[PDB]
Amino acid sequence: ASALPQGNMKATATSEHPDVGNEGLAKFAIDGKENTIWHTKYNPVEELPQSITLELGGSYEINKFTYLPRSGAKNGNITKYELHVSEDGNNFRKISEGNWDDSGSLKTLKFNSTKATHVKLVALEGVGGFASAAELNVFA
Ligand SMILES: [Ca+2]
Ligand code: NA
Repeated sequence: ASALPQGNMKATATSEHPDVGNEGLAKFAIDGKENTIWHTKYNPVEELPQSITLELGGSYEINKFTYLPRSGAKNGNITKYELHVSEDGNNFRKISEGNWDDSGSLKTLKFNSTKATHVKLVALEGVGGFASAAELNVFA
């Protein structure tokens, strides 16, 4: 499986902090820059759950998803998640769920090959009551 080029993707989120330098637009989750993050809105706080959706630029049989947390600081490190896919951009189905430790470690989801044009990462819980992501990648 190979990471799909992020430049063919479009990221949208249910909440994003505006650009205050290196956070927190959704698009910052797929820019190839480890120092830039998506972060949920927090002037003032928009409470979880919140999600980020990646439009993949095509139809792919995907089988792996990686979540790279922000480096150093911990706010928004996602600790309870669901991963959903859509073949159409409209209807989403849950394909993975669980808990993640709050470290900055890469979190990797491996699942049975599934057709998707979109992937959605739902943050149910995250450090500080926020969600953030330095880099999201999707593999086919
Ligand atoms: Ca980034
Ligand atoms: Na779409």
